[PDB]
Amino acid sequence: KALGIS
Amino acid sequence: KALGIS
Amino acid sequence: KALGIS
Amino acid sequence: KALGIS
Amino acid sequence: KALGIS
Amino acid sequence: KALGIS
Amino acid sequence: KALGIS
Amino acid sequence: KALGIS
Amino acid sequence: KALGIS
Amino acid sequence: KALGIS
Amino acid sequence: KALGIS
Amino acid sequence: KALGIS
Amino acid sequence: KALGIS
Amino acid sequence: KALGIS
Amino acid sequence: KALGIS
Amino acid sequence: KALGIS
Amino acid sequence: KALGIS
Amino acid sequence: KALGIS
Amino acid sequence: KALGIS
Amino acid sequence: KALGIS
Repeated sequence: KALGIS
Repeated sequence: KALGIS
Repeated sequence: KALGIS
Repeated sequence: KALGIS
Repeated sequence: KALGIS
Repeated sequence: KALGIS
Repeated sequence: KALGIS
Repeated sequence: KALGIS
Repeated sequence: KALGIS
Repeated sequence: KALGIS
Repeated sequence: KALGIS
Repeated sequence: KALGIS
Repeated sequence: KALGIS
Repeated sequence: KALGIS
Repeated sequence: KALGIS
Repeated sequence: KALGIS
Repeated sequence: KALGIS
Repeated sequence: KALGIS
Repeated sequence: KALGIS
Repeated sequence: KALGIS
């Protein structure tokens, strides 16, 4: 799974 | 912040 | 399952 | 915040 | 089951 | 908030 | 089942 | 908000 | 926010 | 399932 | 922010 | 799955 | 910032 | 800062 | 997976 | 997995 | 700064 | 500073 | 994987 | 893995 935070 | 986990 | 938070 | 889990 | 909160 | 669970 | 919230 | 689940 | 889960 | 939040 | 997970 | 945040 | 993960 | 992990 | 941050 | 921080 | 990882 | 690890 | 930072 | 810091 990938993770992104603005 | 926005946050997403695929 | 994927997770999103605005 | 809005939140979704698929 | 999926979950959504506005 | 509105909330739904499929 | 799909879920939508305006 | 309006809400629908198919 | 609007939210959809397919 | 896909997830979208405006 | 808008957020999508395919 | 792909992830996008505006 | 915008963020994407393919 | 924005942060992503693929 | 590829990662991009504006 | 790759890591990026703006 | 913008950042990309292929 | 921005930081990336491939 | 390649890395670029503006 | 490669490392870059602006």
